[PDB]
Amino acid sequence: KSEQLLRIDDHDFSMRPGFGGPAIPVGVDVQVESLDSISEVDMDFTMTLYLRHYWKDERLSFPSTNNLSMTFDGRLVKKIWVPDMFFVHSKRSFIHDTTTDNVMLRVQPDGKVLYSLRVTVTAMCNMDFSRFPLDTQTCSLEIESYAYTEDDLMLYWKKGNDSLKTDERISLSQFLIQEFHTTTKLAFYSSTGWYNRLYINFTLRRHIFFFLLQTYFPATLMVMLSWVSFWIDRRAVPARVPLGITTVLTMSTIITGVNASMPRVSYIKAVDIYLWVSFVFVFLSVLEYAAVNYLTTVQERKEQKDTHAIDKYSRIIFPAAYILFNLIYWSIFS
Amino acid sequence: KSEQLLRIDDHDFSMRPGFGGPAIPVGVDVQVESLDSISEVDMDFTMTLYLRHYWKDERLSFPSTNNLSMTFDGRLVKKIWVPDMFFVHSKRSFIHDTTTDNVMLRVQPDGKVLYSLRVTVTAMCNMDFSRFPLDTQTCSLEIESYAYTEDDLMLYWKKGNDSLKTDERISLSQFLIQEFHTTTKLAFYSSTGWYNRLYINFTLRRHIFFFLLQTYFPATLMVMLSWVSFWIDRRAVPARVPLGITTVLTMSTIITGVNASMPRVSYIKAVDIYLWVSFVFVFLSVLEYAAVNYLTTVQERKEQKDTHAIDKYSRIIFPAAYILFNLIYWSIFS
Amino acid sequence: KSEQLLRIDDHDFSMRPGFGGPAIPVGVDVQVESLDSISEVDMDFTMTLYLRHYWKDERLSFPSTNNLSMTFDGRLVKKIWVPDMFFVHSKRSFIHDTTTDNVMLRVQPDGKVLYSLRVTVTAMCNMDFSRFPLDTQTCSLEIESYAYTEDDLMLYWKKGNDSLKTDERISLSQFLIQEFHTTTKLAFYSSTGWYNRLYINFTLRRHIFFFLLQTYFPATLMVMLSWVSFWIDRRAVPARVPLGITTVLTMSTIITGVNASMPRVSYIKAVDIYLWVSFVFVFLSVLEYAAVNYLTTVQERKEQKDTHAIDKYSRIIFPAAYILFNLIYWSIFS
Amino acid sequence: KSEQLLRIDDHDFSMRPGFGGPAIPVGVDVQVESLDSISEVDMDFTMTLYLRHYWKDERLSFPSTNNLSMTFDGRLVKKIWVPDMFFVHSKRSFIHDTTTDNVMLRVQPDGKVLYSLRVTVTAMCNMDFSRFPLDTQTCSLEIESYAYTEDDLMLYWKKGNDSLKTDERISLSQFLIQEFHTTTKLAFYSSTGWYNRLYINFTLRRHIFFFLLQTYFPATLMVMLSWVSFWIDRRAVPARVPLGITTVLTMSTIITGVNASMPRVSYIKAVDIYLWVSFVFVFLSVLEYAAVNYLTTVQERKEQKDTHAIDKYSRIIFPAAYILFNLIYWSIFS
Amino acid sequence: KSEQLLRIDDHDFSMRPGFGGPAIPVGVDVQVESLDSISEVDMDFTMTLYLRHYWKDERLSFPSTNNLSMTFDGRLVKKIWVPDMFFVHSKRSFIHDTTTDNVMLRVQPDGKVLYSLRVTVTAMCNMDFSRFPLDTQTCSLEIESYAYTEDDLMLYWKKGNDSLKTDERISLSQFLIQEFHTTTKLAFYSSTGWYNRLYINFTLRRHIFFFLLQTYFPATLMVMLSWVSFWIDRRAVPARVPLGITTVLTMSTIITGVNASMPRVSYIKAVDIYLWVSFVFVFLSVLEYAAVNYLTTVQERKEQKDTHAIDKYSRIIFPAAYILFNLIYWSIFS
Ligand SMILES: *[C@@H]1O[C@H](CO)[C@@H](O)[C@H](O)[C@H]1NC(C)=O
Ligand SMILES: *[C@@H]1O[C@H](CO)[C@@H](O)[C@H](O)[C@H]1NC(C)=O
Ligand SMILES: *[C@@H]1O[C@H](CO)[C@@H](O)[C@H](O)[C@H]1NC(C)=O
Ligand SMILES: *[C@@H]1O[C@H](CO)[C@@H](O)[C@H](O)[C@H]1NC(C)=O
Ligand SMILES: *[C@@H]1O[C@H](CO)[C@@H](O)[C@H](O)[C@H]1NC(C)=O
Ligand SMILES: CCCCCCCC
Ligand SMILES: CCCCCCCC
Ligand SMILES: CCCCCCCC
Ligand SMILES: CCCCCCCC
Ligand SMILES: CCCCCCCC
Ligand SMILES: CCCCCCCC
Ligand SMILES: CCCCCCCC
Ligand SMILES: CCCCCCCC
Ligand SMILES: CCCCCCCC
Ligand SMILES: CCCCCCCC
Ligand SMILES: CCCCCCCC
Ligand SMILES: CCCCCCCC
Ligand SMILES: CCCCCCCC
Ligand SMILES: CCCCCCCC
Ligand SMILES: CCCCCCCC
Ligand SMILES: CCCCCCCC
Ligand SMILES: CCCCCCCC
Ligand SMILES: CCCCCCCC
Ligand SMILES: CCCCCCCC
Ligand SMILES: CCCCCCCC
Ligand SMILES: NCc1cc(=O)[nH]o1
Ligand SMILES: NCc1cc(=O)[nH]o1
Ligand SMILES: NCc1cc(=O)[nH]o1
Ligand SMILES: NCc1cc(=O)[nH]o1
Ligand SMILES: NCc1cc(=O)[nH]o1
Ligand SMILES: CCCCCC
Ligand SMILES: CCCCCC
Ligand SMILES: CCCCCC
Ligand SMILES: CCCCCC
Ligand SMILES: CCCCCC
Repeated sequence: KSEQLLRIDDHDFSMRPGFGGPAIPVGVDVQVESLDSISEVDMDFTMTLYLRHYWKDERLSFPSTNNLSMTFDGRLVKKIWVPDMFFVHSKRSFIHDTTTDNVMLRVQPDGKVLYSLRVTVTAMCNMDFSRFPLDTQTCSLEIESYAYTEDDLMLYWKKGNDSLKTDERISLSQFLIQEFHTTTKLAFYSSTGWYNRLYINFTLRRHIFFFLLQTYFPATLMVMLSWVSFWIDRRAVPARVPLGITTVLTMSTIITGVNASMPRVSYIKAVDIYLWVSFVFVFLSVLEYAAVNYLTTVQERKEQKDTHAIDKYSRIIFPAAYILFNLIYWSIFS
Repeated sequence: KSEQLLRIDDHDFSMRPGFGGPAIPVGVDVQVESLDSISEVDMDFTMTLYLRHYWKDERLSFPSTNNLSMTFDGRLVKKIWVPDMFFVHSKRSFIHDTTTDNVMLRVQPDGKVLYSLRVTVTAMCNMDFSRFPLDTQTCSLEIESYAYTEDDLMLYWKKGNDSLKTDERISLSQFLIQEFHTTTKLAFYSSTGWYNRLYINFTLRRHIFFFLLQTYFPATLMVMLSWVSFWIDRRAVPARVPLGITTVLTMSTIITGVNASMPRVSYIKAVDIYLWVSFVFVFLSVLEYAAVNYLTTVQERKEQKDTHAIDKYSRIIFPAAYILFNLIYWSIFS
Repeated sequence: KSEQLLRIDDHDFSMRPGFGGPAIPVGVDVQVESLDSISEVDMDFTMTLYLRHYWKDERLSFPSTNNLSMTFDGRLVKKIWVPDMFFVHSKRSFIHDTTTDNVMLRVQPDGKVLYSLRVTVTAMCNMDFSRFPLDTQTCSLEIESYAYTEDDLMLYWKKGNDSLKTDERISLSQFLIQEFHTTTKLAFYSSTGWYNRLYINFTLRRHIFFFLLQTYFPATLMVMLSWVSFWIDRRAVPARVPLGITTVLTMSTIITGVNASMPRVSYIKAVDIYLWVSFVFVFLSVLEYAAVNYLTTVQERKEQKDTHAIDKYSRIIFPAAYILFNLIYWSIFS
Repeated sequence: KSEQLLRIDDHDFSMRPGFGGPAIPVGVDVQVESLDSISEVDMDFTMTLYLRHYWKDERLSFPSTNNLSMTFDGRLVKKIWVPDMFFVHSKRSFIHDTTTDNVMLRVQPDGKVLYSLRVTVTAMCNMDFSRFPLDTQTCSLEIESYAYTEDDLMLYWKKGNDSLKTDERISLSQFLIQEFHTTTKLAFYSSTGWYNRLYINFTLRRHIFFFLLQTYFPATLMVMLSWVSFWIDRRAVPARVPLGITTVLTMSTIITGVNASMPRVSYIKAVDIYLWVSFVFVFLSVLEYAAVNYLTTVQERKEQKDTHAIDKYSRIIFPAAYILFNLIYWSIFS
Repeated sequence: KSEQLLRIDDHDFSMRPGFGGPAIPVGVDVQVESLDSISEVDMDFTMTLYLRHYWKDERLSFPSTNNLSMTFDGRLVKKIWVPDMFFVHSKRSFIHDTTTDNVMLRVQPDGKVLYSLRVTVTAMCNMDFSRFPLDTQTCSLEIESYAYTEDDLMLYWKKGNDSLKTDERISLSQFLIQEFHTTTKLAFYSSTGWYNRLYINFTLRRHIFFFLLQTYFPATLMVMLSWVSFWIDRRAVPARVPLGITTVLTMSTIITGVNASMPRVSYIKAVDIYLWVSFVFVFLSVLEYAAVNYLTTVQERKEQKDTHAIDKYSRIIFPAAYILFNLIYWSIFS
């Protein structure tokens, strides 16, 4: 019997190998299969990957005439001792079990053990949307032992930076993924001790042109369209008056639609400043003609008892101010 | 064997230590890892944390030549006696189990036991939105024993206020978190007895300027824009008439969008009063010109058979009334 | 050992106490902790509560020198016999298990047993929205034994109406809860027999003023605003014409927003009648001026080859009809 | 002991009764408790019901002096042999387990067995929305044995059509349920053999008047309102021009709202044809006046160098065409 | 006993048949039952199917006088050795278990075994929406062994292309399914070795006419309606001015509604180009009349101190440019 060549009943597998002595080293390899989703409101991402472990245990040695290793499944895991890695700062995770548990075990004749499993994990990631939609985000995934400190278990990447592999077809619907690399660091708990921690890092970016076309183009078009009133005859009140209020209504509807399209992040972003500055420009364009009309009526009544200079100066002042605002805005936000 | 140094089979672990005598004291430490989400419609929040227990049991003592403690996992938990803390007023909760159960056990040679586990819990919190968006909310998390009254188990914070730790990077997308502290209180059940309860408290706040810019600015702009009609010549009926109805339409669309953006809380809030008062002002601005036009037509027909005084008085009355309303409103709602 | 004082191995716990004889009485107490949510589309509600059982079993008696009772947990439940209550007309439910099963057992020396557990349940409730938003709903929760008929198990409230307790801070975001009381009734199954059933009843109400302000106010304002056209000079066609169509557009947008705000209940409610009657009034106000203008043009052309009487009669007829409709509507719907 | 009167250890319950001989007949009864929900996008429905089984097994006979039957629970199910019915074409299902498994067993002294359980199941149903909202749907639920063909197990309704019962208060929020009946049929699998299958059928209908009032009324009102322009003086260009474009805008907003209100079924339905035909009529009403105005201007310029006939003919042609379209449409779609 | 004819206790079922020798061949058959849903944001699909396995094991042979095979359930699976197939690139999956596990076993007297189970699986699929709504997508489902390489287990389709069957009533609400076929390929893992993989492929298509009618028709209608202004008298400023701004508002609302209706794919698609080109045309139509009016006013003022040529040329230039754009667009996008 396979479980009789291995002396399962003769050893206490509730304790780590080398109990009471130096720490046992464990090597780790990771292969990333896919990135499933990302949430901007809850600030988390989902990943599916393969996790592998490497260690040696003399209690699992068996006599053999050659180097043929045996293979087992998740049923033997509950009997032998195995590491207890967990994902730090994770929200939820599970191990796939169809059509059975995705667990394998390979034992060398001298006692070397390979332990692999397939897992999906959701982890948190703090994001800053102040520079939206020109922002860039960085995320990380962390692995650590739960029960054993550095004095009992030593955790490291088995092959350095070569221990990380990624699928050729990994992609996201609305982000660009790049710059995968791994690092290590020591963690401290005030009541427990010191622990080793591993990291996997990557970066995300957006598509700029889509957001530009969807947001900045209509606002600029409406602002430029509001300047048309400066060239219409001032005597045509029933034509000059409705144009401004209709432009205001159009801008308000555009802003409402843009707000409805974006995720519910409740603080000021870069796009809001541009939109509301455009709204203020459209607002001032309406008061200009009211002032002009009042002055014309007062002059006519006084006379009773040619282009106005305000239009002539507005035709020059408004585009220059808009260009200056655009220059400052695009110099600040790169 | 580790489970033979501990006399597992020689003791009845179905009863608490010191059964039939004084209550056994248990100490508790908590470390908060993250706040996951918050719901304003269901009135609850989600938290992930570490929970630790401290107690002594002579039945778990083992002989040793030094102070080296043993370490175990969740498999030994089902055999020995452990406390039964639960979260009061919680909706749902679970213990993480990837890649295995996040449970540890450390036993001192003299019988002192440390028991720790990692858990995510969702708890209810009553909220009042009468002062939205200038409201402030307070939340609490409660811990209590389920089966043992104060005559059998005594629960306390092990190190007073030093028993609570929070992560350095805890944050929320739309709230500001502050003022973490712990308290204690006694609870009474009419059919069961008295129990000790522990509390963890914190406060939440919003970003005022975002809501101000998104809501109060356009309404004030539209109200000020409606006053322009008071300065246009009364003889230009086809210019005076459409302006009011278009302003009414714009205000209605703005109110509809604002209502669609907010969560579905079905009672009156502070913002609604401001919005509907602005709507009423815009409404009255339309009836003013109708009265003026009717009076002018009646006068002209009588004569057949200069600014009107109503406009002159409106130009002064409307802004003063709006300023008085703003002063009263901002004095009441701080 | 505790499980040896109780003769667990000497008795067949697969059969109820007093098997083959009279029915065994069981008492029930309930404490309501919170109401979690309510769905108007799926017609269900969620509740969390404590459930307690009382019965006597001589097979669990143990010798003792005093009245000290023993305490156990969910592990002993799988060995002894326990009642099998279930929730009738429920959709889903579960028992909390963090950090362990929320189950307790207390056994008196003479054999009296107390059995308590904590559970969350979702139950259906038929609702009628014909009188929305002035409707009132009544809901109930039902408890019954699954396997044992009244000839084998007798179920009753232990202390009558005093067996129901409710939390002091139970509340809902959009409803008012009142009138908790309990009743009993007998149930019949054609293929199984008769069963006892228990009931918990309560009532729900809404906030009227919020819905009034959000719906009835703008429609009335628009209807009153449409009457302004009756006082404008009939010769100002470019002013009379756009007002009606703009009012129609505003009313249509308001109705669309109100429909989008309400839940998807696909049959006629009270508010829809009011909204569409207002729409019909606004519609007729437009045809009135078309008739007036056609008559004026015909008269002028005939003459070629002062207020119109229609306006004079409309100024009186329209408000009277609207007031009559309001009186009838508010007399029918209380 | 109850489990010793039944010779559990003396029989191999891994094989069906009468193994190697004729098929064993099994009777089935069903009682429907409620219909929980229905999805028009995923095309499925949810149901909760009671399922009962009837068969005889001599291996479960016990000696008794009378006809008193014994009662058991789900614990005995794992030892004795039971049928293996499953729901064909189902997406997900589960058995209720609060406060324990909803399973009962009753065994007669001669070996007759009754087996009942409570289950919730979600099943698919193909739907056709071409005639929306005047469509009618039919759904079915299927029961079949998984492992045993007709040569080993014979499945039938125990009492014919009397085996189906429905709750008195079953209802849906947006559908009308009627015509419950049962049928039987034989199923064939190319690689396994023949199987018996049972069916439960019902029909669903909608509320016509709600959809009529919400959709067809405003479109007809707008189409009739667009005809007003035919009676206004052609010389009033600033009154004739805006009316058409404002009607077009109103119709577009109504269509957008109606599309937003309906579920996301991505193919043409009956309502879309009506809406777009109305839109085309409103579109043509605008080109009519443009042609009239161009002809009038050309005539005036020629003369420089009374109602137009087009209006006179349009006043007759447009309503007749609309009535003909309505007659054809309502004759085709019943 | 059935489990005593099979020598369960006499064999070590932790190792594959023929351990230490040549690979054991396993045959696979699949029957597709239904396609449940498809997500365009998460890029995945859900499928329900039957999975069957074929292999021979001499350790399960039993003596029999005829060719009668025995039948078992999921309880025997935990004792005998079974293959360990899993779904590659899957997100989540489960095995149905109502009213019991959907697992069957049939063993021939000579040791041939049939193993079948029912499973639902969700798998990822990369999609490209650049040609929306004229895009075409291809999807695949993959099956592979987890623990055994090609040197230990050989996987193949049992009957070639005849091993795949599909239900007669499989359909989707918004897609057309076609072209089911199977393929095979070898997979390599750098740290584990080589594996055999199986594929199931199919194609999806959309309904073109629905999207055409919903999107392209109103934009073309609005563009054609904007050309009407070229035929109105230039002296009617209060009629020429509002038409353009109202058309702009209508186009903006249509674009906002279309964007709200589509799924949140954040990059440029084919429809957006058409919509924004139409918007630009409508925008230029407004500047044309502003230029014409300014020139007319300048000429009149100069004279103080007939159709304009711009209109005559625009009437020809605008439709020709629109037709050229349509030809190029529909030649590029087929
Ligand atoms: C791994 O490679 C990355 C590439 O950016 C580098 O930053 C990092 O320092 C490397 N780490 C090690 C341990 O070599
Ligand atoms: C803990 O500190 C908080 C800080 O606000 C204080 O309110 C509270 O009383 C302290 N509790 C104890 C037990 O010292
Ligand atoms: C309990 O009190 C309620 C209060 O409304 C009453 O209606 C009911 O009849 C009472 N029931 C009993 C059993 O006393
Ligand atoms: C059951 O009754 C229904 C009622 O419509 C009928 O159609 C059906 O044929 C009946 N079936 C049997 C088996 O009697
Ligand atoms: C199966 O049939 C498909 C039909 O398209 C074909 O492409 C494929 O090559 C065939 N495969 C085999 C193994 O015959
Ligand atoms: C791809 C379109 C880019 C448009 C940019 C507009 C910036 C104002
Ligand atoms: C944080 C600065 C915001 C400024 C917004 C100005 C809008 C007119
Ligand atoms: C609100 C517009 C008033 C314009 C007055 C201008 C006085 C110079
Ligand atoms: C913002 C333009 C102001 C122009 C003022 C001109 C005064 C003669
Ligand atoms: C950061 C913008 C604040 C705007 C406040 C407006 C109050 C009416
Ligand atoms: C609770 C007072 C609400 C007052 C609203 C007034 C709206 C005009
Ligand atoms: C509805 C407006 C009527 C105005 C009448 C004014 C009489 C002084
Ligand atoms: C609200 C302004 C009223 C002004 C009335 C003036 C009467 C001469
Ligand atoms: C609290 C505001 C009530 C408004 C009622 C309006 C009824 C037409
Ligand atoms: C059930 C009667 C509905 C009447 C609606 C009338 C809308 C004009
Ligand atoms: C559609 C309006 C027609 C008005 C005709 C009135 C004839 C008295
Ligand atoms: C609904 C008002 C009708 C008025 C008719 C007056 C006829 C002289
Ligand atoms: C209950 C209102 C029915 C309205 C039908 C309108 C059909 C055009
Ligand atoms: C399937 C025929 C659709 C016709 C739609 C016509 C819209 C003007
Ligand atoms: C686009 C409208 C043109 C009208 C021309 C009519 C020529 C008879
Ligand atoms: C659709 C109405 C056309 C009317 C044409 C009349 C030509 C004299
Ligand atoms: C079935 C209606 C097709 C409409 C196509 C319109 C293309 C501009
Ligand atoms: C990728 C080319 C997009 C061009 C869009 C032009 C919109 C006017
Ligand atoms: C913004 C429109 C200006 C038009 C000027 C035309 C000069 C030839
Ligand atoms: C896009 C049309 C331009 C027409 C220019 C005509 C100059 C005489
Ligand atoms: N390193 C994991 C861990 C367990 C614990 O109690 N504190 O940290
Ligand atoms: N203290 C927890 C608890 C259990 C119970 O039955 N009542 O309260
Ligand atoms: N009283 C519960 C029950 C079980 C059953 O089969 N019918 O009703
Ligand atoms: N009748 C159920 C079933 C099982 C199987 O493998 N094929 O169909
Ligand atoms: N072939 C499945 C698998 C397991 C593993 O560790 N790598 O790939
Ligand atoms: C906003 C422009 C006002 C001009 C006053 C001279
Ligand atoms: C609402 C203003 C009315 C003025 C009447 C004199
Ligand atoms: C709807 C009012 C019409 C009046 C006809 C005299
Ligand atoms: C659409 C109506 C056009 C009329 C041309 C004579
Ligand atoms: C956009 C058209 C402008 C014409 C200038 C001559």
